[PDB]
Amino acid sequence: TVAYIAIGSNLASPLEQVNAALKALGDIPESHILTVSSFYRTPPLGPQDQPDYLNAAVALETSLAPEELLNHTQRIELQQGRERWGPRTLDLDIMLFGNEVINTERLTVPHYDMKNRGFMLWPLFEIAPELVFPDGEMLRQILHTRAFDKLNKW
Ligand SMILES: CC1(C)Nc2nc(N)[nH]c(=O)c2N=C1CNCCN1CCC(SC[C@H]2O[C@@H](n3cnc4c(N)ncnc43)[C@H](O)[C@@H]2O)CC1
Repeated sequence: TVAYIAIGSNLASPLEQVNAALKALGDIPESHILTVSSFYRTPPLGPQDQPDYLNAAVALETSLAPEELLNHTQRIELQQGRERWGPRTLDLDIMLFGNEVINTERLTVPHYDMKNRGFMLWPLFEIAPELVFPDGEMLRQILHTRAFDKLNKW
């Protein structure tokens, strides 16, 4: 299954944190990285007085169950992390899990607010411009409907 994962961090200098998170993702059992987007520098969604965020997206091929992947992404956040409107040491958000639809206590997939976040959508569109959501919406169509500002690269 191909899972799309959003990565964010606004440690003053988040490159090393993001690279470490990516290595950890690639080390998850029964999983490997297919593609990584460019690194993007985005203004805080929240109080404008914290550092800019580094946002990216990753396509991860995996045989894990969705909640098993979430267990690994949560583990990685704890191991490299340390709030509400930021700053954020490391966030890993499951955007899509193949074509699955999940609405549990622990997991909402597709991700419950990605439709409203250009810093999630634009990096995904880079690595998966043809993506269709489980409900038949097209990523390209969402960006075209909303006209979110394009992102600057890190
Ligand atoms: C401060 C803010 C709004 N401003 C930002 N400004 C820019 N520019 N860039 C950013 O990047 C950016 N980020 C954020 C904060 N994003 C945290 C998103 N995230 C919340 C959900 C979970 S943290 C709470 C809970 O969400 C549950 N969850 C439900 N669905 C999912 C799912 N699909 N993926 C993961 N967790 C799931 C999970 O059980 C967890 O306990 C992990 C992290």
